[PDB]
Amino acid sequence: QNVYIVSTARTPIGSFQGSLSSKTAVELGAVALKGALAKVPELDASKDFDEIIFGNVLSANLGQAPARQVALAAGLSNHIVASTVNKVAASAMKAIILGAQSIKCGNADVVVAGGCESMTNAPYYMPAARAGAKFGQTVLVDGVERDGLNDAYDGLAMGVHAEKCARDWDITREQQDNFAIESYQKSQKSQKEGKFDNEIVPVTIKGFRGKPDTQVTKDEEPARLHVEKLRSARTVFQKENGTVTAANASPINDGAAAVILVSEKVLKEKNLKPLAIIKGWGEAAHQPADFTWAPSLAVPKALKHAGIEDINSVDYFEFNEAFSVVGLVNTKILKLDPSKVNVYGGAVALGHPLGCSGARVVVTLLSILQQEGGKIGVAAICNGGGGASSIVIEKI
Amino acid sequence: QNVYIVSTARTPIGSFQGSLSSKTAVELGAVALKGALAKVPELDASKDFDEIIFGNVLSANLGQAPARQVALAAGLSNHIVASTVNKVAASAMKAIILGAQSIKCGNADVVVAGGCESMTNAPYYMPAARAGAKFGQTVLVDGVERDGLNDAYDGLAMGVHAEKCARDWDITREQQDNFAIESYQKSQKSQKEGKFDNEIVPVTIKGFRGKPDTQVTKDEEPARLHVEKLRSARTVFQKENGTVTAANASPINDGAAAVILVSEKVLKEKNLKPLAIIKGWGEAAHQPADFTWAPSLAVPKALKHAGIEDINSVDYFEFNEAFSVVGLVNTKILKLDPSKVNVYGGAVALGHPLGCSGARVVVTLLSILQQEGGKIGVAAICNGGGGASSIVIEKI
Amino acid sequence: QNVYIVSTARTPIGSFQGSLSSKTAVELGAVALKGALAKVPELDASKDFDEIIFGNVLSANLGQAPARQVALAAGLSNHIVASTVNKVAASAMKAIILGAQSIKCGNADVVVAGGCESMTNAPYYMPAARAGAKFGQTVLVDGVERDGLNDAYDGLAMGVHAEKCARDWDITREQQDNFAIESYQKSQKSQKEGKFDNEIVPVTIKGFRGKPDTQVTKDEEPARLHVEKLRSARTVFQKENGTVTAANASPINDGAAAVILVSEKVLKEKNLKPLAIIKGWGEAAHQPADFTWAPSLAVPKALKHAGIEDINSVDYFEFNEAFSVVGLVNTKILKLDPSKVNVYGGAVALGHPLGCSGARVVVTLLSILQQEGGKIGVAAICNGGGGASSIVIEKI
Amino acid sequence: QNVYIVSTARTPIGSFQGSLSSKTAVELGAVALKGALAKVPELDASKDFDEIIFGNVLSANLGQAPARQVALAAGLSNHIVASTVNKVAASAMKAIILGAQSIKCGNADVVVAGGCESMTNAPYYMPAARAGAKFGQTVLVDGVERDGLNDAYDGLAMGVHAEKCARDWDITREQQDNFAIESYQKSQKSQKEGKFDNEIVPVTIKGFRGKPDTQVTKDEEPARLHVEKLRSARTVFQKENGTVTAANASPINDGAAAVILVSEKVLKEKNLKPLAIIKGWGEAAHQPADFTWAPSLAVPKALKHAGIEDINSVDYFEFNEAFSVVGLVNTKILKLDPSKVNVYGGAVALGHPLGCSGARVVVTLLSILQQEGGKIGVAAICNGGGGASSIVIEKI
Repeated sequence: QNVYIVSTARTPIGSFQGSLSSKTAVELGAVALKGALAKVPELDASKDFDEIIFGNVLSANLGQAPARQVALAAGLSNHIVASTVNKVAASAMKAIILGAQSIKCGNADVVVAGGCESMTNAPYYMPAARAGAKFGQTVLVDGVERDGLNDAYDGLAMGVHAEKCARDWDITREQQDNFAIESYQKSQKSQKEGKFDNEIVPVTIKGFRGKPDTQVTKDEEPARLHVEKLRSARTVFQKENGTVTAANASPINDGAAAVILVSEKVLKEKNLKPLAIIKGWGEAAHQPADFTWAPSLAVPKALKHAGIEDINSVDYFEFNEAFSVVGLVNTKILKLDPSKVNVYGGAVALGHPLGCSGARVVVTLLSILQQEGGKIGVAAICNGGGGASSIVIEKI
Repeated sequence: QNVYIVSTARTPIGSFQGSLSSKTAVELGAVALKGALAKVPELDASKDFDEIIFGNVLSANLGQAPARQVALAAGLSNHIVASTVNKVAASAMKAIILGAQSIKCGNADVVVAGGCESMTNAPYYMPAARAGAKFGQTVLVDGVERDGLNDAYDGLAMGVHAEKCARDWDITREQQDNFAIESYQKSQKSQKEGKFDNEIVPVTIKGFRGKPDTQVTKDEEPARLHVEKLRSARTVFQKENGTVTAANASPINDGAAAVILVSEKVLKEKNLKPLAIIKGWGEAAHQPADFTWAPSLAVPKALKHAGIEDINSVDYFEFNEAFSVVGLVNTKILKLDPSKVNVYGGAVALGHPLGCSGARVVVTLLSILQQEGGKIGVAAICNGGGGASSIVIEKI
Repeated sequence: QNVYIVSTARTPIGSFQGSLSSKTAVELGAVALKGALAKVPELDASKDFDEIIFGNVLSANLGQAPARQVALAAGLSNHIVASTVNKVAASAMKAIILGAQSIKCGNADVVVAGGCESMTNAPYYMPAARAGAKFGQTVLVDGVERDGLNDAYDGLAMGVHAEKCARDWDITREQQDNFAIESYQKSQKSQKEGKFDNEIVPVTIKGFRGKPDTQVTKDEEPARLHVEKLRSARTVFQKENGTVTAANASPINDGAAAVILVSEKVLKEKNLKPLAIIKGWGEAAHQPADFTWAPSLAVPKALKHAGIEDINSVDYFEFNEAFSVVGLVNTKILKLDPSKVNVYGGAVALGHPLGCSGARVVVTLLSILQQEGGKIGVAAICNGGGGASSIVIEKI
Repeated sequence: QNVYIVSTARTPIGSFQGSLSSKTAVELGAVALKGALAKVPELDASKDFDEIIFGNVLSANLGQAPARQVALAAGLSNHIVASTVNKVAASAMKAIILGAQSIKCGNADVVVAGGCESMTNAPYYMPAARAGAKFGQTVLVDGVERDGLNDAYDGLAMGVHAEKCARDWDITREQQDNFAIESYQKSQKSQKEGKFDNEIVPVTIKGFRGKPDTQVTKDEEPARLHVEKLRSARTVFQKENGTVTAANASPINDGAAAVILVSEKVLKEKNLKPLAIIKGWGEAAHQPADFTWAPSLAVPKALKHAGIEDINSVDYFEFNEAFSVVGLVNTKILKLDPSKVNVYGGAVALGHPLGCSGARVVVTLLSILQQEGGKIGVAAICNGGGGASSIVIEKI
């Protein structure tokens, strides 16, 4: 059975310890979901939503069942079936895939998919607290690092594996900086031309002691571009002869995104306007250290599953820019036209809230197909552990 | 398409700070999965396993992508597609459901489902660590409590909501103690008669400083039964006129379980012997505080989805005994014969590792159908947030 | 027999998390001591210094032997006998007393006394860390509160006991506010007129990432006076019919002070200029909750020890203003002329680094005797636990 | 002028996380002090006690003013002048010295001196807690190490500097082990023969959950001697060609000791029996790394102050055995008869509660003079930072 997207929304993406600091991951998820629900008042929040599957990586200190909290906070009925999924950066795309599968199987007719992350408010852990440290120093671990940014097998940061990708595929410092700059320039242009306006819903920030309430309305990172400081930035993952910098890597970020999926049956009954159809998807994996070019494996699977014979049939691509090297390497391997890829800018400039980005790219991709006259789009996102997820959608 | 179970295995269930203390959640998951894989050497670990979906509630300090770690640790090929799912106590049953859906959709032919939990090794969190405490005392939160055992909406322990269930449905202290005692007695009898032998795989514990290696071979909790101490135990969630005790509630535990799912295509090609077919499933939810009797909502949905018209057609039931009141209340609402329910004992006596139990009940249910001459079995498990999942299987 | 002050110095007093936040208590002690040493080059740092006794309350994470570290960091020869003393707020005054005793007994001829405190860099403690928290929430204790500001017997803040003083002795909110305003205005005059110029030595703050170093030269708190906000400030220790506020209580602060004492023999042999003679001292205590007016017991003991028959003979008094009510109550009980008391301002306006203040008031008192033409001075300081220390000096 | 010891007492010395783990440093201090008080009922606890000076190294989480708390918990009148002193291991000996000085100056007539330490209940610190860790891993510091056992200047354990002593002074592994064995065997004889019976007062341990209270009556460490395991013990401070082990170094310990000092006037007026007179004292210091043999500088200073021309006049010596190498090196340098040194055993076998030991050795020394028929005794103790304190007593 066909699976349609009828609504999408996302919060603006906040910087680490930035504009969305006062909000939890669940709260941000609620904002995005309320934004999406408001677009489809045909669907009754009190009755028509069968299931929620929501992405989140850093669940520590969020409380029981983050997807359940998001749904209830958004005003959805408590009869909703809820579950939270973690595929690191792929989490929210996996939520969409799983939601699509549920509709295809006839277990649900209306599914909420998406993801949320507050990397700001992910806590520190004390492993030795329960049993005791006994004697000598002990460590407080940054959860962002342990469960989000470091490889589980060698303990190294994803950025170190980005440096591996640079060596393996011959991608230079200067190539990565150029990609980064363009990502920022495209993101800034898109902001100025209102390209994100339909997809973003603002976050209300409560006023502090006589201060008025404010709205966070735009992504925080794009305005931070400083070309000269970017081009001379220190390499943070490898000191000597490095290529990856804080400027050309994606930042640490807070955000959420929501997508509403329905079956053909509901689309009819409810007189909903379909925005796009999920044509298919593909997921692949290989060596954990090679996660950066895993999307190159996933995309052909997605295309085959979608019944797309020629990759040139695809009008636009979204490759989540976990690093500038990720954007470059997959375009290179697949021999794609760069002008069709991340045309509004990507994660290097927009930000990368891990649990959100898998859906965020789909949301932005749909906006691109809608606003730039595209029919077929592909979204792919790599993930820590050596994997990637990819999805094909077609605008209606 | 039909989805078959071809292999199941579980670790023994360890007590809090007990027999499995030296093992992480991932390590326990690897043990269960290796046990299951060994039973089906027809399936090549290096090639035939398309996807893993694995349950886990307390992911803090486990490292990136717990399901990915479990798969790789078990010797599965790194081309496997992996994701981790959290539906609190329902996590591992949800993993099975999602895996079944993936096979039905044709995205995968061989899926590993299951779950793992180390509640012993779940860490403490320091929410104030990142931004600073500034002045005055601050709190270190027990992750087991915050993300596992406390309701996200009112902050109260699940045991407090168990007391609510007792009031609402008129279930007494004495009724709950009787259920608990029987659960222990049945579990002990089952251990003595070797009823768990086919499903349990042992955990090797490394020797400490000249000590030899040991095996953890049986569930730790059943031997702790002391009827007199149970019947006079203090009520821990409500001091005065209480009903729920540490003895009649499920304990905090460590464990894992794995189930291998295949399509009809693979079953044929590989000449695999099918153990059971997944007939259907059902999930429901309502008020978070009413999670205890949510299985009573889920089971009828499961039966309908399975095409089962008469509930008396079901030979055995597994209702996860998160509390003794949970075992009682759902049997009562559904007007079931208690003699068909949790016949080998349940979580009150066996233990309740949250991320594992959803699959653990399915594994045990299959053993019951196999060993006691049953055809149709139902497994259901409640979860924090107000939900429940249920599954119908049929022995082949 | 006779004990002479030959040199004094103090750092500026920094605000909590303020201008001196980059320095440890030991570093501040070294600054003050180096300042004192530089004023008496007739005393050879490599030969002549027999002993150091140095006050400090919050010694956690300062490393072995704070007084020893201060002496060695200031360039004193490591043959010096070192010890650190804690009498809470009276610590640095007790250090002067003990140093004078050491000289009078003939055990030392040259003694460094004083004290230091960094309340900013006092750490949090985890009491359950060593043995383990086991299960459930555990508390991180703010060392400033546990060991500095809270009574050991009832656990209540010193400010709660300041309210008891206000009630017991009929000292109103308006009286305390008027006292605080006057303390700030005197402090502001002192800064404008350079009254602290001879006693204060600056602290160098290291520039970060290539930026130039800066100098902290004056006390941070006096400029913060806002009369209208002070008079409408919240009563922080008692909600209902309170009198004590953050504005009329002393703040939390960082700083250090040093005083160099010599015997009669050394004064002559080294041709030193005596600044003052320590005429005597007195210490007293009573109920812990009544610490606020313990100085009124200590001062008469000090006068007796100093052979001063009439309290009207004293030209100037320093009563450490732990709270405005402390300044008021001791003036009231001892029937003193307020124009003789804390004439350059006091701790309400200047700051109260616990381990420093007992010598800080002696430093300021001597400046007053020198610059205002006084002969006999009395310094007194209350301390948590129910005590006070007092000293009588005579300018030469 | 003359200062007399009229009473002494000590707690048993408990092992790290051992027999006294349920007590705070303050509680242990109170036990010791109560024991001392009970031996001199001619001194009225409600009237006669002018001052307490009490040693303690690790004051974190003890609450305001440890010495004050000890005096009040022991039932002394709250008019007492209280202060806490830290000279690391020499703390409690410095307290005796300062108390004697206070009496000699005529400021006090009756002084409590001594010290207490609970190294078990010294807490962990979180230095980044107040201001925040921001990003990445942060360390919880063991207070025992940071403020007790590690040098402030190089951060190295005292045991590393003990290896420097062994190398500098040609003191072998075998010599240190033989010394340790002898210390244990002397301690075991002392326990068998009741040599500590008069000085030790027991500690009551509260029974948990209805169980009866128990009594800690003897030092915990002496019974642990295992000669064969000691001689093959690992060198813990230096891996290659090491000499210092956990067995031949002093342990980490909990305990307290109290000594009551009086003036000549009080001795006569209250018809008190003098036990000993404090003949004199000496303190010295040099390079921090050379603290081990600082007692050999302090002792000659003490003898000079005491008017003792010939060191052969001393009947018995207590050199605190921080390490076996400390006992050996000071005996070697001062050319003493080993049969006069630590004749009941020393800290290697008895334990080394840092803040207690400086008075503990004086307590034991007096017992030795009394029970073995000695007249003149010398106690000496080294301390981290490069110093030592020494005292000369004469039995009356």
